[PDB]
Amino acid sequence: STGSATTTPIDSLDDAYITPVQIGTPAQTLNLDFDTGSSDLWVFSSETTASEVDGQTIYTPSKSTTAKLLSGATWSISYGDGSSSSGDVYTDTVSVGGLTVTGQAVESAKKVSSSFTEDSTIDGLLGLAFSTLNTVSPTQQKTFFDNAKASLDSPVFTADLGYHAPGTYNFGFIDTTAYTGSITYTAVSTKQGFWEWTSTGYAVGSGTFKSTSIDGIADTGTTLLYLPATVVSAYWAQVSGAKSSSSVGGYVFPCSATLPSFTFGVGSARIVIPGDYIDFGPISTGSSSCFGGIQSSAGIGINIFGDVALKAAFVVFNGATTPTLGFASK
Ligand SMILES: NCc1ccc(C(F)(F)F)cc1
Repeated sequence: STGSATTTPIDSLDDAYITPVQIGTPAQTLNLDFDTGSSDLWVFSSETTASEVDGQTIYTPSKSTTAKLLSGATWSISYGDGSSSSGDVYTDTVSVGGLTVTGQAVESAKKVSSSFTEDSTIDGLLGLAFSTLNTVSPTQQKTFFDNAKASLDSPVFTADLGYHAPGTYNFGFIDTTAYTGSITYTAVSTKQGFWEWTSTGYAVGSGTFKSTSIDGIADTGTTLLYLPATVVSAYWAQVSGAKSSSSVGGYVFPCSATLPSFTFGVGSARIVIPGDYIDFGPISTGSSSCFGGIQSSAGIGINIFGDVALKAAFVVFNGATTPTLGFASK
């Protein structure tokens, strides 16, 4: 079997992407943030503290004839940006783009942090990292991908994120019309539960490519590109007037500047991020200082190839017994 679903940026900056997901019987459609950096499927629900809900579509388990309460199970997650949520757990039928899994753990939020409340366009997250990171206690639960794997034509999913435009998540097949040239595959380490891989280096603009190993994760749930301080300094040094601002919390640049492209290595292949992708617009309404899409990972502790990088490529998440990541230009 296969599935295919359109994913859409939530705003004009591509801060995040939402994908419609059908939950329950009859279907309740929620728009979820597909996150290859976490492993919980959680949703706003009828159980969420009413004051913490501000426009989200809620899942109502009592209206689903296939919903079952998972007795005594709870969940609690904290994300790298300080966001968090927690609640209880149902199992229910979940379908993405025609691909249906029965008995999927659907984590119902009782409490959400304010950053989720204020994001009225995101109804929940669908985690696509490895199941070892799932937070359900006392019995850990499997991701949607893990539950679907045996039914898929091929144990893969692909991310084709658009720049200021819709894109596609496909499950179970590789659309050979969606990319150019060939797919370069690279090894994945699952030791921390992430889609973790090693980039072979980088270049700024038309500068010389620097061969150097950058260990990082492929994370559709993170907006920006977080790289070592040395690399980020080399990039922003080429932007007249750019500087690191403590009050803003990262590199900012004069909005009138043209940004250079950023190249990262996948084995011997090169993926080029156009400079326009790195512009995240004015830091506040009306400001002539703009926020940069490449930032230092020094405070984060891990390098993150977020949407800025992934949307420049066609990305294959190969969940074979030895997992790999594939990148192609598009
Ligand atoms: N990386 C997971 C994640 C995704 C979205 C959000 C936000 F922005 F919706 F709060 C927080 C954390």
